[PDB]
Amino acid sequence: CTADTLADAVLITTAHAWQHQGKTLFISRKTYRIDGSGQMAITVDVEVASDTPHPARIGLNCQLAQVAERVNWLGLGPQENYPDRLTAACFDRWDLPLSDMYTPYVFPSENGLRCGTRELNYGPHQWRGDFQFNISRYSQQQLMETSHRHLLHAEEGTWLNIDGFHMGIGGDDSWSPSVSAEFQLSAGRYHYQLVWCQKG
Amino acid sequence: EAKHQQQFFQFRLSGQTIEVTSEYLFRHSDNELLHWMVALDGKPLASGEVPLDVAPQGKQLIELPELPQPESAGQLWLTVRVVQPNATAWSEAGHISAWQQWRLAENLSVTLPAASHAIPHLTTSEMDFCIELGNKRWQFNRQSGFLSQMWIGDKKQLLTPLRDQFTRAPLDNDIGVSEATRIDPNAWVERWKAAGHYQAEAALLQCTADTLADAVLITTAHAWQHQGKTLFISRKTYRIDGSGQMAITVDVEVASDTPHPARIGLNCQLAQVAERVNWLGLGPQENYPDRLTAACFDRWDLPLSDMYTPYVFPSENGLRCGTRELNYGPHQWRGDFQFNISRYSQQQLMETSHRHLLHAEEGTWLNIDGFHMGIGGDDSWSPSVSAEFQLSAGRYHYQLVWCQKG
Repeated sequence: CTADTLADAVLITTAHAWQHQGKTLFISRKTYRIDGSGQMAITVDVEVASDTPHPARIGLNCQLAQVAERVNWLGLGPQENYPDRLTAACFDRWDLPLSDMYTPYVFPSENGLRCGTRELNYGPHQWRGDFQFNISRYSQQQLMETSHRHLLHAEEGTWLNIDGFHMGIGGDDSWSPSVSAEFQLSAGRYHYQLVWCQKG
Repeated sequence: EAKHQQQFFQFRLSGQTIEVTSEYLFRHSDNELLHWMVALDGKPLASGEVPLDVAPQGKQLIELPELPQPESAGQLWLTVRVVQPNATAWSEAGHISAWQQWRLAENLSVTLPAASHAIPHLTTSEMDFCIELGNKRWQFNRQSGFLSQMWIGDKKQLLTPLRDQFTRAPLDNDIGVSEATRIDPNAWVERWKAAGHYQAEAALLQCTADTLADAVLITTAHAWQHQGKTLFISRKTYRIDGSGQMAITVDVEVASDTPHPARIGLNCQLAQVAERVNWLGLGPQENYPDRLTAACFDRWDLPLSDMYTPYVFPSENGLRCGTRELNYGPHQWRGDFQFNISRYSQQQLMETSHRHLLHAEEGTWLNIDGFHMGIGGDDSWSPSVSAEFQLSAGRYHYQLVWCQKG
């Protein structure tokens, strides 16, 4: 963890390792550049061990404190779309209510992702780059541990998942793996960038 | 490549078991021996040899001995090969007929570089940025934004500045049947020439130089423009720390409407000529993204002349993909890149009609590409590079660490 002051910015650099039973599965190296306009650029470089199963996603996750009525984004489609199911989505500026960003599947799971997204506006926050995202009132943990969708309860704020990379969902059948190799996250190393700014 | 693709033994890996399927229709494998080897970053750890007894179109299971599990960082590779111990009417004893390689297990390096006591010193004139660390010096041209010179002691290491490269000397598949008198505009070289890739000019946009707690950071931004259109933007960071290492991060955006570039990499002319090229990477022979299945990952040491392929009509040649480490003279480059190294520049290869007219230049031309286009080969009169081997992503990132003996 390093913190430096440049000519016109502040640079934070961090390195993280994810370990399980002595094995390092992921390494994440991140830089944070905050300049004089208030923008915070985040560069993320992730290495994935070749022998671990390919991760479902590589992204960032946070719980925003404020709840907003609308989600605006320059990106793909009005409807939920995924890397292997996105041909029907169109690139445009979409403005939806927050409830429209959650898909009420009977058995809760990962849902509401929008791919090919260049800009995301929620409340006073703007994220720019080239990313996928989902935004909701339910965390991935709650979706995992809830058997039926009527048992879900909204949490205090907004959970935002901004992924640089996301796995395909499959669909050829539901009793064997069906995500094609071109939609698995097998590259071993991954890079993305996202700029976070506020109203100003 | 053909020899590997037409081999008569197919191999499957499952845990510690190798399934060997014979593609022979009539003969038993009576002159066949399976050698295997496990290596960590090119360092062998375990090997063995198993006789093959496979019926025509049959299968043989080979259970491997308990394979080594190192704690040291690196990636484990298992290589198997089929050797003919006895000579035949057409082959000598020891002939290798089939082979296959698998990635076994990788250990990610989580050990940190020990903090250094020295700090590189930065000096700023209007003409250049100079960084000094012991006997080593790096000089960046402020007018152009590129790393212009490197010094070890008092010896200059570069003859041409390290600059971005997006083009290659066109191949026979790039040219197609396009002729000077009869131009075929669907050919790749014609599309690159019409888009101005070969004539695009780099223009510096931003250049910053800062001193951190334990390093010096150089950041530059370049735009390549042709007839008013920006084709490529390259943003680069240079981090020189107290150990003498120079990490270079490159981020490139490519306009979606320009034809996909032949490569995204760096290019420089090294001042010194060395006898040997050493590299931890794919294959001893020249290999490309769409022709690399026959290359194996290992530590390879070749003479420099072995890194150039004498094609009759000169073109881009000698590329080695999947390369983690490259050593040439006192220089080491680490990362995940492709490279070619020779005494001929891409410009000379483009402008020379026959290979006997080529002349060696003063130093060594090194092309380190983060990304490289496929070469095609289905035919030579129409584009044949598949879409998965074109550089169409629009944005590209790579990193390379350049260090010297120390």
